[PDB]
Amino acid sequence: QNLKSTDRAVQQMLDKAKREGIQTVWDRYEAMKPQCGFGETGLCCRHCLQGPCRINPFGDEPKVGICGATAEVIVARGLDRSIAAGAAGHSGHAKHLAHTLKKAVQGKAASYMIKDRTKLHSIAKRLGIPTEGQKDEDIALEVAKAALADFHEKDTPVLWVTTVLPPSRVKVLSAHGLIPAGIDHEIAEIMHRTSMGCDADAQNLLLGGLRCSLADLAGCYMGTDLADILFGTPAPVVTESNLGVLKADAVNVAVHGHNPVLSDIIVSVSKEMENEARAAGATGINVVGICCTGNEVLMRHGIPACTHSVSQEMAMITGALDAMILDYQCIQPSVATIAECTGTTVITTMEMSKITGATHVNFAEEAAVENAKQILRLAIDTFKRRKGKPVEIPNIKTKVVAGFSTEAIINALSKLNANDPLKPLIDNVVNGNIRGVCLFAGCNNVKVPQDQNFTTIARKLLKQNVLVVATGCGAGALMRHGFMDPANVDELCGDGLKAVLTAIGEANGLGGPLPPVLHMGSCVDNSRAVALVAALANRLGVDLDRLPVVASAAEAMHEKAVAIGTWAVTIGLPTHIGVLPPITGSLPVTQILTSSVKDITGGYFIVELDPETAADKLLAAINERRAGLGLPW
Amino acid sequence: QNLKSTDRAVQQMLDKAKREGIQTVWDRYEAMKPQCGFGETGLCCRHCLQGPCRINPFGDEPKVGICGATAEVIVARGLDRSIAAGAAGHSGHAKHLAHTLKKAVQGKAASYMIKDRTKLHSIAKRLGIPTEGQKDEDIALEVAKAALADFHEKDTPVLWVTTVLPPSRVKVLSAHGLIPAGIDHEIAEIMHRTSMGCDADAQNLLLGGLRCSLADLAGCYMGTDLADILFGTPAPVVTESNLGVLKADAVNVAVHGHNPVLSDIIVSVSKEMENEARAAGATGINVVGICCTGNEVLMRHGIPACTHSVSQEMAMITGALDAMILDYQCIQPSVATIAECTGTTVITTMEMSKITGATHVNFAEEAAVENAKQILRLAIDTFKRRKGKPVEIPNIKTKVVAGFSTEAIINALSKLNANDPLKPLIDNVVNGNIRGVCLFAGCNNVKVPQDQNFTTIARKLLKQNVLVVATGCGAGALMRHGFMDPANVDELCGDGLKAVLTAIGEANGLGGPLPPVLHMGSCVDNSRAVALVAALANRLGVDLDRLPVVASAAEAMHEKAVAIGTWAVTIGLPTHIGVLPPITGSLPVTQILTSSVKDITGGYFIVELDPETAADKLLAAINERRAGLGLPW
Ligand code: SF4
Ligand code: SF4
Ligand code: FES
Ligand code: FES
Ligand SMILES: [Fe+3]
Ligand SMILES: [Fe+3]
Ligand SMILES: [Fe+3]
Ligand SMILES: [Fe+3]
Ligand SMILES: [Fe+3]
Ligand SMILES: [Fe+3]
Ligand SMILES: [Fe+3]
Ligand SMILES: [Fe+3]
Ligand SMILES: [Fe+3]
Ligand SMILES: [Fe+3]
Ligand SMILES: [Fe+3]
Ligand SMILES: [Fe+3]
Repeated sequence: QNLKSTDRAVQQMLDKAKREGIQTVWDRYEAMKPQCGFGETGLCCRHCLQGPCRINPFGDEPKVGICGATAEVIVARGLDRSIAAGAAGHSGHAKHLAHTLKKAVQGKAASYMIKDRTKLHSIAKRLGIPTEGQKDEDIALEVAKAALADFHEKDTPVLWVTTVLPPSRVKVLSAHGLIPAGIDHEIAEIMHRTSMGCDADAQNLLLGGLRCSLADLAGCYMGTDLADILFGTPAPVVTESNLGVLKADAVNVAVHGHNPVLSDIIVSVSKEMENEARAAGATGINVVGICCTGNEVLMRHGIPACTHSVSQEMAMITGALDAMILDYQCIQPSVATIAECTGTTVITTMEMSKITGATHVNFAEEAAVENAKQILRLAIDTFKRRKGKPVEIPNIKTKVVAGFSTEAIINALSKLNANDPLKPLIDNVVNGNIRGVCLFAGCNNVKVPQDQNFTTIARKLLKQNVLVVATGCGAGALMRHGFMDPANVDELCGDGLKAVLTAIGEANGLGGPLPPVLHMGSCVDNSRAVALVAALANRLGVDLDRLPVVASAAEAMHEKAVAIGTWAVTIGLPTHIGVLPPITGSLPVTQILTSSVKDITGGYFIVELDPETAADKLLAAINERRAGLGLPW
Repeated sequence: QNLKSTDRAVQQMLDKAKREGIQTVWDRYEAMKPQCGFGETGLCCRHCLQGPCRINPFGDEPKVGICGATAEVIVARGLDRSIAAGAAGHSGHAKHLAHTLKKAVQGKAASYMIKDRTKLHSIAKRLGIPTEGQKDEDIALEVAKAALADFHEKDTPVLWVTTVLPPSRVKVLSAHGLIPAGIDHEIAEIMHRTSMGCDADAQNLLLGGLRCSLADLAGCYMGTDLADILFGTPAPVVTESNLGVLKADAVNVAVHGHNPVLSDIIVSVSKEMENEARAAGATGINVVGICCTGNEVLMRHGIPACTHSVSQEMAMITGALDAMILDYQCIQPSVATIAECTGTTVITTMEMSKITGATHVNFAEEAAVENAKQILRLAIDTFKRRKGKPVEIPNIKTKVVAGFSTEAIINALSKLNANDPLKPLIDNVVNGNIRGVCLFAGCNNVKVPQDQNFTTIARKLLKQNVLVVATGCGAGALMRHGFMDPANVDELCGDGLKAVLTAIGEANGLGGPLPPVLHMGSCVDNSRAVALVAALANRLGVDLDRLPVVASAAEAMHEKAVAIGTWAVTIGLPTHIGVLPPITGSLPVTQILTSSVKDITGGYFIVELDPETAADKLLAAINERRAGLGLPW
């Protein structure tokens, strides 16, 4: 089972699923092998009904699609569509929050409000929205309107790109025509240009993809901005992670998906129904997190994270998961069938994301509190049904310090230098105590033993004094293996990094250091890392492609991860991906994405499936940036 | 070669390509066989990097995608993405025209203007835009603004849906949640909901697809509206079609693609450079059409159609095609490589549609006349280079009467009844002289001998007194086989249909009848057939799903055709498709699309690859509608 997951709780539940005959994601993967080599390399096209077309990676015919589409075109078109689909997910999440904020301040949804007035005003300032002499509800209405306007063409480009990157970066991107005109506009243009008989030049196609990836970044940054206004900007918080945060004697309710518009309300409402649960025989309602919706409520409320990504079914296998509350994205639809065997009540809540066999609750912000109590009652009902059943909850959990929004990191740093808070970080980059910064992002992937790349790479970078930040299921992997527990700093961190985390932790009234890895939040909160890096760039007066900052989508899976990886490259970062994206069937495309793009944006992909090699390549990229700045390394 | 194309000109050029060693679309098809059965049935998914996932149509594992996605989900998700891609193409075309109109009336592009003032005012009226006391430029500015606003969410739904269908149809669609909120909004929502771990209920997915197909219809109808304002509403015109419209002693220039924003200007400008060509040794500039951009200038200017769809490469094989001027959609990228062997200058003009090896001219409406003269000079240059080369132009062409916009059909009918022009048509439906109406739409497809389904089906329907209208490459097929020549009415048409076409033709000062098939224009001009059918519905006081009207995408290929077929079903029509869409891998999805959808929209797909059987099924559908109206049949 350690070939399937490096997480010991997951291994224990894999043994249980096996003896109970419950099929898992790993079983369905084994049943899918050998996978199709045309698809894996990108050399398959189904964009018209003359297809499917395939191209032999090597050998004889077929060498070209039926319409004349070359390997280069087919691979670039497929990649572009994955970027657009990712942009559609992150920006659909952000669009939903924009409508939620508008509803809140127009009086149409009392469960929602402006919780972070400071963030609201700073966003308005960044966008050029006048605040002086405005009431907060009118400022927020203007902010929501601007958010919705970035989805279509207008007299300005997408402001959630142009106002969040350094002007010098915006200038480089505009010179290449890469600034998106509108988020949904770019998504539609990708779908058009990649349809049959349209764009058929790999470089032209890929430039479109980079522009669409910046539409994805805009949606991520919008999502983070709006969720912080509505639900509060995260600050440092202490909690726990892994299956051992389930409790047999409580009603265990997982919030799973990406958009916390409802799961933030579920958190609040569950706290008040602690007595309706006590009357059903439970100690209380135990809300736990899965995937990014879990990250959102972990970052803001300290809700413990139960599990992530590829292992999400295992939470159910314990027998203790009374309800799983779903919004959208990264939910294995197998959960609706596994629930028949584990007793979990699986509940969908979003109109465009239903699963056959799952109960559906038509959530509306106008009715959020009522929907939440309806769902929590089903959970309580489900707890009642398992009175006297034995559960197998692995008694395995880690301590997690998290909540490191960019505002929180700057505040923590300000305790070492109140009026120039980035300077202590830059000072230690310069003197070598911090070699560089690496962002771990993305998903787990059944092809990679769960968490093996994240932890292998993180370990090598940390010993080399790299400051590691993480989001999404990269943060989930690292938290479940103890990388967010400050007690592990001595074991994990080089002496220079230890000294810096210790200095900052002690200065913030903490028993000791910051944790080994800084959890910056959900997948849309990759935007927070952009905020941090853009702020460092502006403090140093250089562009992002001169900073010793890298990114690693160490076990990527979702179209969203392809979009993120692509905008990481577009804003100027060396960007590792530890699973094969479907590009190797075209050497020209691969050479653009791993080399020539350097000359356009300064970033570039590092495709490397061996995690020790990937760490060495990420270190070399960091050290090359250091040398470009004239710094020792 | 008759196994490849039923067009004798195409056969002759296929012989030439063979002896010259030029690879064609049919050669690349033969090299692709046997095609992948997972893809053909829809049982393949590459929506995340755990894939590719396939599902065996029958047998043992794999039975389910790695994430748990069932055959039903995978097939519905793939279909939805094809609908969204089609919507992206038609609506990108319309969006471009909207920006063109706005530029024209804001003084920023003198080559463009309001040519059809009557159409402008009627559109404004339909949309609720006040005209009384407005100048035309301000009305048109408002119309263009409304067009652009339909691409995003706003306080109204998409008006180019809700103002173009009968209120009773709009009510049925709203009751099922099928009215699109915004064109690019729906495209993005499809891409989101079909991404990994989101929507996983076949019925929910397919309802999303029907809504997105109405976003496609809106883009088609917008495109037709705006092109008519800018370039004129078509009226009956006489011209010719097939390769014999090439002339060895002229500069032959093909306009190819879909959006005529530039090719309409090329038509005008070529007429004035007739003397610059004469000085290079040519008789003049001979502009000819390929595919839908060709249909646009055929409908408006009588430009002869050279060829269509699957056989587009054959125009080049003659050796006489000096230039091929490309915008986007349905262009085989092989043309850029075949040009090296035929001497044709292939020119791209749209920034998001380039082809490696083709010359690119950065067309801007602000510079249209200058771009056109630049391109026509390259063509003249190319004619000079083939002084004294022999060409092989098959001496094969047909006579084509076309230009049957809905306005033109109503006007033609008005000569039989001035104040109730639809009544003569309805009278003859009721008395059986017209059994029903069939719209032929869509592409050719290399899998089907070129034109065989269009002509086989058309022949049977016409002998049974069906009024046949056609668009796009369905119109192209029928024109090249003589179905738009009124001299063939006696051979092709039943006595009742003949009597009606004769009555109308004679009443419109014509030597004789209307042609056997009414050419209603390009692919976006499928919207014209909707206008006609909606007008008939409103005159009778019934909804479209009670009218004896059917549609046939007899040889479909492009994602656009899937979108059209789907909105034909959604607005209430029995809709034949003569190639297999990728749905047969899921019986539940197939049963929804061919049966249960009847109960939602009244329309339904008829999947039938044998054209004689398909004609029988279309006749049965027409006759069932007749019986529902209480009419003989
Ligand atoms: S778009 Fe071209 S390569 Fe793709 S399926 Fe169609 S014919 Fe094949
Ligand atoms: S979305 Fe599901 S079915 Fe599709 S490739 Fe990924 S794991 Fe396979
Ligand atoms: S041939 Fe397998 S992915 Fe298409
Ligand atoms: S397995 Fe062939 S289309 Fe994917
Ligand atoms: Fe995740
Ligand atoms: Fe996530
Ligand atoms: Fe993620
Ligand atoms: Fe992910
Ligand atoms: Fe994910
Ligand atoms: Fe993610
Ligand atoms: Fe066509
Ligand atoms: Fe067409
Ligand atoms: Fe067509
Ligand atoms: Fe077509
Ligand atoms: Fe076409
Ligand atoms: Fe078409």
